[PDB]
Amino acid sequence: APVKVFGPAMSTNVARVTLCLEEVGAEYEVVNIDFNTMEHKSPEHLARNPFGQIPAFQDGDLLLWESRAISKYVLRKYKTDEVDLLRESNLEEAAMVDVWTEVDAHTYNPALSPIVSQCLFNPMMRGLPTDEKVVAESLEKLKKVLEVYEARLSKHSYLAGDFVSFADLNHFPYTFYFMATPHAALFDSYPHVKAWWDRLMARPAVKKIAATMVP
Amino acid sequence: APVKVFGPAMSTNVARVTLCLEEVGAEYEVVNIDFNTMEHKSPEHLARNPFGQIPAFQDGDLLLWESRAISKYVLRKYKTDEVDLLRESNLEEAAMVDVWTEVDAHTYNPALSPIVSQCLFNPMMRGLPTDEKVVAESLEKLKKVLEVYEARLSKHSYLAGDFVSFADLNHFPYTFYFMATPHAALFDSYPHVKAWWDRLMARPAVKKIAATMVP
Ligand SMILES: N[C@@H](CCC(=O)N[C@@H](CS)C(=O)NCC(=O)O)C(=O)O
Ligand SMILES: N[C@@H](CCC(=O)N[C@@H](CS)C(=O)NCC(=O)O)C(=O)O
Repeated sequence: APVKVFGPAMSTNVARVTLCLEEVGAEYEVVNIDFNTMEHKSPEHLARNPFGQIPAFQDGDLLLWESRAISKYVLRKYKTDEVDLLRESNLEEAAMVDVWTEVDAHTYNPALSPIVSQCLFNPMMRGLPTDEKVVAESLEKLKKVLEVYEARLSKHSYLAGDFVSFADLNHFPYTFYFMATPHAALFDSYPHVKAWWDRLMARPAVKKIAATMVP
Repeated sequence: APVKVFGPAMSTNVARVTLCLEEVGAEYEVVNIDFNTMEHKSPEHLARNPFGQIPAFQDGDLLLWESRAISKYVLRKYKTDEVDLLRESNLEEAAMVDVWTEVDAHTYNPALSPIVSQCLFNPMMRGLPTDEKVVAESLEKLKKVLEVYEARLSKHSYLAGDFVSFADLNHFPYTFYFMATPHAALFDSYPHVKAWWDRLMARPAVKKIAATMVP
């Protein structure tokens, strides 16, 4: 059997999961879920995710939610010697995958996402005005985060060490949409961070998932 | 050598780390960091965490930050057959540790923390007024989250299955402080969730870390 990813393909936390499936060479199917008719809150979907949110995943009789959990089960399940992206076979490396995965979720995303969810995902999706207050602020916040990212990505090819990893792939979905805003040119001031970004956009798995993220 | 946890012991993300050390039987030391004199932003501390936040950890020459990453490196490092709390030896079990760990960070904590950080951690720590708006709202939000927790903890002794796990321990630190507010009696309406809470408070490792969380 293939395994099943439930949500719209456009969606960032879907793309986390789909990218991980592409990277690892997995048979998979994407089942839409129609926000506009509350399918995410429908009882079918609540049996996948009791909290009524996308994505959900099913591998036969196993039902998972929370894109990061899904992603890790996919990364351990289809692991090869050729494609170890969580590095659990090395403790110290596995730690620096955890750190930078956690940095994305707790530092970077909370400073980047609100600019995406204001320039792009507010008028084009929800038809809601853009808050210059929240934007100017997360933009200042993100310049300082990219200061730390620059330092790191000047010492290492990737966030976790000198190997692509789950830490890096996590950063792709929301950054992809960042790069569709006027603010994308921000990375031009962070040339190490930029080179690392251009590296990720060069991978056959990313080129593919990128193709799935349009209106 | 022992390993080193940097921040105040009172702090929730310190306690995540310290609890995990106690559970697993590890030699460790807690090095205070004095918020009041900006030690968390001092250059010594920035060499641990470049983002200037607690906790940080050092195991000899390894420097980690982000309590969840720290916690997992501690849980893999000191793992016994007697104390497997991430269950990486079982995929399906490891997935349901990831899910409920992610639920804490993305559903539960964001609905609980703002009541803690308003009734307790605002006037007693920052000397800041309590926002009835934000409280009433996260309280309604949390009642519905505890609906899902009740369902689950009526089917299973613990969040991940019929075994204590990293998912459960994650929920301890902020819930501990929840239980010091007027709102603690909320759990009385969620008797399964309550029994699971009383179970966690009964473990020798939790009784110990609880002792460290006072003014
Ligand atoms: N932490 C989750 C994020 C889930 C999420 O962002 N949920 C959104 C996706 S657009 C949603 O379905 N929100 C609708 C709602 O809960 O009302 C993950 O890692 O997948
Ligand atoms: N996601 C982090 C949370 C870190 C955190 O909450 N930082 C606080 C701890 S009280 C802090 O030091 N804030 C000060 C600042 O960054 O200005 C973890 O898992 O440890």
